[PDB]
Amino acid sequence: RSTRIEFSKSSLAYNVQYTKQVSGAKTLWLAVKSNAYGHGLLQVSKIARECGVDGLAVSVLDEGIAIRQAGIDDFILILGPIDVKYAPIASKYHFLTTVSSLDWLKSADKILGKEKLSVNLAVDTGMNRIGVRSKKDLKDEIEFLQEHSDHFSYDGIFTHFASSDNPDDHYFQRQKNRWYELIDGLIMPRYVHVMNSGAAMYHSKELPGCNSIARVGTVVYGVEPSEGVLGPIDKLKPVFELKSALTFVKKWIGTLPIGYGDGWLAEYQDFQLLIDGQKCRQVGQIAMDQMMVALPHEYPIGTEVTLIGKSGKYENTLYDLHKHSGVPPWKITVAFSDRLKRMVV
Amino acid sequence: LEAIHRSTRIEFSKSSLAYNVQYTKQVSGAKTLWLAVKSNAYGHGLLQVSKIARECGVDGLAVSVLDEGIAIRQAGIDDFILILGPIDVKYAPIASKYHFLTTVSSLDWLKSADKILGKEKLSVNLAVDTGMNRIGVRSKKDLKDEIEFLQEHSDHFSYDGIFTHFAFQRQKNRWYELIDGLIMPRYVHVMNSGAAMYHSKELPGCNSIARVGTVVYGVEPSEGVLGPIDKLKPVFELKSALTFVKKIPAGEGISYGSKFVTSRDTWIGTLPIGYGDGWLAEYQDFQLLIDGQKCRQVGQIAMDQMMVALPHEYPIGTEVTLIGKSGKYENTLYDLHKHSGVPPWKITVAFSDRLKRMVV
Ligand SMILES: *Cc1c(COP(=O)(O)O)cnc(C)c1O
Ligand SMILES: *Cc1c(COP(=O)(O)O)cnc(C)c1O
Repeated sequence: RSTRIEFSKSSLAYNVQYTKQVSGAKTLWLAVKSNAYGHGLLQVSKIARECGVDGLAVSVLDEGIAIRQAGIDDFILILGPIDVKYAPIASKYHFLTTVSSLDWLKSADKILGKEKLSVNLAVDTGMNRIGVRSKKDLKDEIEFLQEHSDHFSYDGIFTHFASSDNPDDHYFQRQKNRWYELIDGLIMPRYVHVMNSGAAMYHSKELPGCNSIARVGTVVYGVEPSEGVLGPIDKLKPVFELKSALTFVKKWIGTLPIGYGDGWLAEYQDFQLLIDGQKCRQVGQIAMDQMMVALPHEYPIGTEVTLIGKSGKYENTLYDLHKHSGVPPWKITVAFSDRLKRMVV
Repeated sequence: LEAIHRSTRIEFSKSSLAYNVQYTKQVSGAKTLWLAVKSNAYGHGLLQVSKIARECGVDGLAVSVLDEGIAIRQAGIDDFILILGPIDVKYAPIASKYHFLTTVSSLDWLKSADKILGKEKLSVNLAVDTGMNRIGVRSKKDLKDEIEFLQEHSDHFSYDGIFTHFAFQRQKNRWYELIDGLIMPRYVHVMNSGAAMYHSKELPGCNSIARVGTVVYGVEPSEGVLGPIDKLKPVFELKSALTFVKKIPAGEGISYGSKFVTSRDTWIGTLPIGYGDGWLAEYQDFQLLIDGQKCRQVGQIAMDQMMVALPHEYPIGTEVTLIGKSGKYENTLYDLHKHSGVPPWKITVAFSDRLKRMVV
């Protein structure tokens, strides 16, 4: 099929360096969860190191396994929790593994055998997702890791911000103050990370001792975290173009093989597509895997259609698609079917 | 990309699929049923559904593109397959080798295929545009010219099918007037879910085949408006399990933007499912089912995780039913449509391949 996502290696490389420049971070870990935010887990993970990425962050065990089976030897962090019965699997594949309880560590100590697990302690400061929420619980975990240094390596500690990209920083300040109170006077490991896209771009200077690592996704994928409210859109480069081609033309209406089942959601109805440097109106409704557009004149089968990207003097951006549909850029890209053809340009 | 080590799963029911196939055949009167398996079988799993299709009474598999048909063949499935969308003419010998009933929408396509097809007899399905269809011929002359080309070039082609796609009256009349007086092949199909359920006896000579998707996947076409919902069986249940449980005080914001704030001491569970799995942002606040009780999914749905308000403490690993039965309750696709604004077929198609699929 002609419907494809064309990922730009040079744009990813540009955004990585720009993120490090603004944040001051010397280490950048790219969030590649959910098929690399829809850009392609394997293709982005393959070119990541060449693009200046120091490590990869996945959400679940299987995304990390897929990266390893593809031959990629990069540093991998699992952001979310994993079932304790899989602790030996996480150790074998050398994953920095997120742990949320002392009970988890106790159960892991019994099954690791001769293996050593790289541990990342989750601290809950307000996201209310996973992690310890008291200084006692955090201290108990650190002590256990030191008591069983044969089975564990205390390598990371982190928290995640619920609103580091929000113009209203009240909750951010509450989380930041809670973070510093919790870690105060405790043994810190080699990786002390808290900076997501919003924190790296708007709050880096407010985070001393924890601003050397950028654990980011959104900004590196060329999307301004607040979408141009708190920072400049122009300084970031879009990392992909979504293209297709006409499969049928009738006397003028052209049909292209993309629909809601592919991620071109019903909410994108009437968002004009680009053909030969011209904006083209939609004809009818977006079907499951096909849709139609009004052509200015006759075009042959195989004529390129640009849905997201540049054509002539015009450009279809993720920002404009958000304003049109109500669907945030990261949600637009994640919704692109993992079945769609993906390539690196 | 399938998260096999994670609890989050789509449990497909073979018995329910078989029931819906039999029911669709009965109501429509169709003796042949072709299941539309486009877009990863409406999200239920292309290979998973295709493997059990014939055992469930399906007579053929309907795909949209060449790659989906090739995927089914490479999985070792020898079932009758038809491609409903157009393919690039250079791929005509590939379609013929795999014995696909191939959709053609132009005389020029046939002329180009006749030049490159050898001993291979391509099974041809003629698309007819009866209104605002995506593909197909729009005139009697163009249809007649295609039929005549196939009949005198029968060394490279086999005139096996003719069709149109419905939503009804203007289209039905136009269909009959276009095919009027012309030679009909063995497969004259027009009935999708809506036509099969509400208009079967209005389609004489073309009501022997049901080319359906929606209804066989257990969804009433009009969602109970024009037909009964209680006569169809849901084909799957979406389940997960708690990965973290905690008791948090009042004044605590949950997830991105702190859209939900606790009012008292509340037990909160974390689930390993998010919009990266196709559990869309607009599904926020849907009441999930845990141990026969309705539990509100609280806070913004993250990419891979979301939280739920629990009535009391539950251990890690406690089963959560998102779509399906639990106690006196049942979360249906209709319930999720009413809550989110997303139709049943659009809900299922949104499920990504990361969400593990199995047959029960
Ligand atoms: C998704 C995620 C990130 C990256 O967030 P962005 O806004 O995309 O930068 C960082 N840390 C954790 C724990 C995450 O889940
Ligand atoms: C999707 C499709 C169908 C099945 O439509 P349902 O309402 O889901 O039954 C039938 N024919 C064609 C050409 C299709 O694209």
